[PDB]
Amino acid sequence: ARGPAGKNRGVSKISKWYKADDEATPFHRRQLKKATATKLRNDIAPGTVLILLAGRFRGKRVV
RNA sequence: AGGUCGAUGAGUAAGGAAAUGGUACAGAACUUGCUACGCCGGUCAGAAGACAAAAUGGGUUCAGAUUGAAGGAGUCACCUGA
Ligand SMILES: [Mg+2]
Repeated sequence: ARGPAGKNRGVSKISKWYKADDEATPFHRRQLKKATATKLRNDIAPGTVLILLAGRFRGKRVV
């Protein structure tokens, strides 16, 4: 191995001067990915009893 | 016999530019250069098979709930009632 990092290092790699473009690249859209949030239904209250439906624990009333 | 056009091609230099020369580019062989290659490895980033769950939003549509305004023989009427 060599340890010198010269400004001569890294610019001549295949990676800069060649791009393989032939694949389809899905474009970015500002108007889709913009919105996110959380809500809780009005019946959810801190410390309510919830009914576990699908859980390995389902059928159980929980806090 | 004569005259004329044509074909071959010395020349000539008008047009043009294939051959030669010159100039400019610059892609090569060369020379300087602590690098470019690939294989494997892990991380960062991009992308991500099949069946799915949740969330958000759009086109098409379905359902359940509300509110306001105008108009009515300025609807009709009702109450109090000689
Ligand atoms: Mg790798």
